[PDB]
Amino acid sequence: HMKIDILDKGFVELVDVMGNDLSAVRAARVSFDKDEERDRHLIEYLMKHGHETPFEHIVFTFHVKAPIFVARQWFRHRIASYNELSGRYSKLSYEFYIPSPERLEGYKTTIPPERVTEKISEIVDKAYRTYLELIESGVPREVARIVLPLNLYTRFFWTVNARSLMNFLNLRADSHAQWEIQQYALAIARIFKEKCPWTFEAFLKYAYKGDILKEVQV
Amino acid sequence: HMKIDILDKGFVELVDVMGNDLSAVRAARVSFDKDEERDRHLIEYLMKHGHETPFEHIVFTFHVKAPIFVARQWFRHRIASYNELSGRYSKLSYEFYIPSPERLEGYKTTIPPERVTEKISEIVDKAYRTYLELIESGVPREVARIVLPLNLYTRFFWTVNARSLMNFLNLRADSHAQWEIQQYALAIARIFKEKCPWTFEAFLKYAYKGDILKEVQ
Amino acid sequence: HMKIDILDKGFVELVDVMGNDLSAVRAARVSFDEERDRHLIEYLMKHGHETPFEHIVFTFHVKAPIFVARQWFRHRIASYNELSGRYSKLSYEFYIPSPERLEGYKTTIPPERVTEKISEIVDKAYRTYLELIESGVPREVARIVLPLNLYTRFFWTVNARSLMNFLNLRADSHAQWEIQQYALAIARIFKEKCPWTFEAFLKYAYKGDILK
Ligand SMILES: Cc1cc2c(cc1C)N(C[C@H](O)[C@H](O)[C@H](O)COP(=O)(O)OP(=O)(O)OC[C@H]1O[C@@H](n3cnc4c(N)ncnc43)[C@H](O)[C@@H]1O)c1[nH]c(=O)[nH]c(=O)c1N2
Ligand SMILES: Cc1cc2c(cc1C)N(C[C@H](O)[C@H](O)[C@H](O)COP(=O)(O)OP(=O)(O)OC[C@H]1O[C@@H](n3cnc4c(N)ncnc43)[C@H](O)[C@@H]1O)c1[nH]c(=O)[nH]c(=O)c1N2
Ligand SMILES: Cc1cc2c(cc1C)N(C[C@H](O)[C@H](O)[C@H](O)COP(=O)(O)OP(=O)(O)OC[C@H]1O[C@@H](n3cnc4c(N)ncnc43)[C@H](O)[C@@H]1O)c1[nH]c(=O)[nH]c(=O)c1N2
Ligand SMILES: Cc1cc2c(cc1C)N(C[C@H](O)[C@H](O)[C@H](O)COP(=O)(O)OP(=O)(O)OC[C@H]1O[C@@H](n3cnc4c(N)ncnc43)[C@H](O)[C@@H]1O)c1[nH]c(=O)[nH]c(=O)c1N2
Repeated sequence: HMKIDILDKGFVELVDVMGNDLSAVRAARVSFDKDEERDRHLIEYLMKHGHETPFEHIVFTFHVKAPIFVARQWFRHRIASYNELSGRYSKLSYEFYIPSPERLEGYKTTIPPERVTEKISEIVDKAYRTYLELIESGVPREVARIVLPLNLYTRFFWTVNARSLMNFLNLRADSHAQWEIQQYALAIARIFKEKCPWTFEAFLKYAYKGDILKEVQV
Repeated sequence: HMKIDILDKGFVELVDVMGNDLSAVRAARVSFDKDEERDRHLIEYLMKHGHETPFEHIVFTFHVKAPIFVARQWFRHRIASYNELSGRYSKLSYEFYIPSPERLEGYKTTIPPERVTEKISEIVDKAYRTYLELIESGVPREVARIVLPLNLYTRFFWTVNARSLMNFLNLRADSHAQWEIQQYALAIARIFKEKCPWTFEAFLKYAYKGDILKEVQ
Repeated sequence: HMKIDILDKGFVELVDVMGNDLSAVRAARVSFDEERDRHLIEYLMKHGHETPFEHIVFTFHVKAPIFVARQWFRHRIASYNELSGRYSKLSYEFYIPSPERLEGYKTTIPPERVTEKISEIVDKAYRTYLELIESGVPREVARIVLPLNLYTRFFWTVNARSLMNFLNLRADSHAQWEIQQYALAIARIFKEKCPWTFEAFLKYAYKGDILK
């Protein structure tokens, strides 16, 4: 069971996986039926020459809890399946991402980093209180929720294949992506490396365009 | 590793599956967490109201051997993964689909159905022999193969989710589709029913647009 | 309508196009807008921000043998509609390679004899098809004996990003020669309608060899 905590209340949990490195080998050769040195050489060959389609036969299902600003960027990856918690089939919860003062250390600010954390905490408390007041007064949830901030946490199931997951890592596991989604991508890369060590090693060696996966050990 | 033989030399083999009916239940509720009657009611609810996205979290991998005319129609389903045998990583084989005379029974023909079967075998034998002669003479395979007929068998891996598989069944498991692909679709439906009984039953009950799955068991 | 003849009887014809290089500029800025716009196209291409190129769409009418079409139809991020004979007239023509196609390979029989042997077997298969049709065998059954060089026609609606992926794979010497010819025609039409995008693609993103 793999569950990695992210940010202050998030997580990336592995729900299920179909296949391993050999699923890509089996799909490339088109045979059910092996040989570590030969099959690992095939994985590297496929990656080096751009034959990425065999990697689509390795599938993962994740359960991610993330703030709406992180989820909005994540959901931009169209070649995947998503099902977000809406409150139609299960209980809806209300938590927010408050950045720690360490997040701001590095930027020259006129007010202490701690004070920024305080100001953020304060406005989300006010918006949440306003939401509850509107709910208590009979305003439908769909209307009342529009005042809630972008740091509101949401939960979703993500079903994605290894090829689309590698595209996600190229873009999100990189210093140009927002720090919050970099953290989420590191957790995805960690679970991916655990289930597909050969594919992950070949990806870093031949196809990976980002920077943080070659520096940070997953 | 269920295998179903289709036609004279083809097959549909289940390579792998991720999840079951509960994977759609887990995705709809968004929880990795005991009432079969309540879970089956949710599957039926999702299917009646058109909330099909939870069914995308059930994935199948099939190994299919089919003639190129069947594969060309199959490969039109874009929301899926495919990897066909080309001869770059494994041995290439040469076999052909010869329809049995029973395939023609139902159509009033001027020549016996056995004569149609014979005419088809004759053509593949001559075309295949011509291919081998050109190969033996030093003509590259990519050129010599262009004379091979559409009934040449091919093999491929198909990775598809339950929602896209249900779209495939709506179109191919239907009397308006070619008989050959209907057989292949019946094998896919059989494997699907075995792994996802609740989803398959709900699909026939509310979402299935075809006709042969409601007649053939 | 641009039109390029490929092989003995095939073609690549431009049916329609939505947008130009500025459609990618407009989508990237989320605006309605010369040296700055071309610099943006090159920037987008060199940094991998490919999504603005999805807002340039093309529609092609392609006549190609089934062996070429089978590889083409593998590109899933596109729209296709092939002639089946349900709404319009079905035609039967075949790709016969010219002797020049075999020049370069040491063959035991002359290249003209290979061309002849190919015409012969496709004539026999086509005649067998017509005999089965005349005898009352449904087209869907009789056609299974037709060879892979039988020409088909289809409409292809694809955006510039997916078209660039197609060029990376098909406009390359490792692809079959017949496929290279069709990809050259697609690249030619693309260059004509999107000169800046095509030049930037060639400069930074293009992985193949024959377009350079
Ligand atoms: C430098 C830079 C700058 C920006 C941005 C990216 C980058 C790298 N983006 C983000 C961008 O628009 C997009 O959301 C992500 O790059 C999504 O990654 P994919 O397209 O790979 O994922 P996705 O899952 O959508 O696609 C995966 C792969 O499938 C293919 N694909 C899928 N759907 C396709 C389609 N419809 N047509 C063609 N190919 C398709 C492509 O090969 C693609 O890489 C952006 N966004 C934004 O809204 N505003 C902005 O200003 C920017 N800025
Ligand atoms: C009754 C009900 C209830 C809910 C919801 C829908 C409905 C009808 N939704 C919304 C739903 O999950 C979905 O995001 C949108 O309806 C988008 O619809 P498509 O996926 O059809 O469009 P999209 O544009 O993504 O795709 C168009 C079509 O392509 C196909 N398709 C695309 N990608 C596919 C893939 N990967 N596999 C298979 N087929 C694919 C399908 O045929 C689809 O209709 C939802 N959402 C949520 O997150 N939580 C919720 O609680 C609910 N609740
Ligand atoms: C009555 C009739 C007649 C014909 C045909 C079908 C039918 C029902 N066909 C076959 C048809 O064109 C098609 O190739 C297959 O039915 C594939 O169906 P999908 O596109 O639904 O599957 P696929 O698996 O590709 O897509 C699944 C779902 O995703 C969505 N989808 C995927 N890609 C999309 C995109 N780019 N834009 C929008 N939605 C997208 C759709 O919602 C679709 O149902 C045909 N074919 C042909 O070439 N010539 C013919 O003459 C005919 N004739
Ligand atoms: C060296 C080499 C060798 C081979 C092959 C290719 C190469 C480069 N192929 C061809 C290959 O399988 C494939 O059909 C083409 O490369 C099509 O490219 P795309 O998937 O990019 O196009 P497509 O148009 O399908 O998709 C465009 C882009 O969208 C994304 N994409 C689309 N659908 C996706 C999905 N479901 N999951 C993830 N990403 C998706 C990808 O980013 C992709 O580049 C092959 N073929 C074969 O059948 N057998 C073989 O042996 C070989 N051999």
